[PDB]
Parts: sequence; C-alpha cells; structure tokens
Amino acid sequence: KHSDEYKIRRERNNIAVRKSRDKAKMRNLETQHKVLELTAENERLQKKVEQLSRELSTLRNLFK
Amino acid sequence: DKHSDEYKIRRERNNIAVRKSRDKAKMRNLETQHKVLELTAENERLQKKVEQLSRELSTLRNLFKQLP
DNA sequence: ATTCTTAAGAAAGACG
DNA sequence: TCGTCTTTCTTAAGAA
Repeated sequence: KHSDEYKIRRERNNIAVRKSRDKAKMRNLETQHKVLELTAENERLQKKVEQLSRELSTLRNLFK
Repeated sequence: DKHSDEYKIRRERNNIAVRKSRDKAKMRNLETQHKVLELTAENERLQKKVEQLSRELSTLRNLFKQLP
C-alpha cells in the first residue's frame, strides 16, 4: 500500500534477502574451496606415498 | 511500446531460461558437495597409507642401524 | 538477433 | 503481536 509501515518493512526485507543470499553464496564457494584444498592435499599425500615406497625399496636392496 | 507482444514473448522466454539456469546451478552445487565427500574418503585412505608406510620404513631403519 | 547468467524486489511462510 | 530468515516467482540488465 501507500503506507509507511509497508515501506520500512519492504526496506528491512530487502536488507534481509540480500544478507541471506550473500551468506548462501559464500557457503557454495566455501564448498568449492574445499574441493581445491582437498585436491591439493590428496596430491601431496600421493607424492608422499611414492616417496616412502621409493625409500623402502632402496633400503631393501641393501639386502643384496 | 514497452508492453508489446515482443515484450511478453521475451519475458516468457527469459522466465524459462532463468529456471533452467537456476536448476543447473543447484545441480552443479550438489555435485561439488558430493565431490567433497569422495575426496574426504580418499584423503583418509591416503593418510592411513602414509602412516602405514611411515611405520614400516621406521622399523626397517631401526633394524639396519642396530647392526652389531 | 538469441540464450545464459546474475542481481534484485516482492510476497509468503518459517522461525525465535 | 513483533522481528529476522529463508524460499519461490518474476523482472531487468548484461554477459556470452
């Protein structure tokens, strides 16, 4: 309506909708962050597995 | 003018496009959430493999360095 | 020209 | 009752 309680309610709702959308937008980028971070660590751990396996076979050929 | 029939068709075409694009995003978000779980499981499998090999390599060293 | 993507506003419940 | 938060529908502007 042409009220004034309506105008303040619309303004407060617009504030609330913007806040709720920016919050939900970061939670989706936060999940996208974890994908790039877990892919970083899983590739570091995979290099560590190869490193340890290499040194185990180097150490085991001392038996020859 | 600005409420022609070109306006109605364009706005009805855009409504269909917004629903299609919004459905793709929610799906793309849901696939990312599932990627996190399988990467977490793989991260746990790799951490346990590292510790297993770390203990195996440690014990094998202690044997060589304890040579009389 | 089009479709696709993004941000915004409005209204209705959900919630405390 | 009041409030804020969350969700659906739609529009408008701009990117592709």
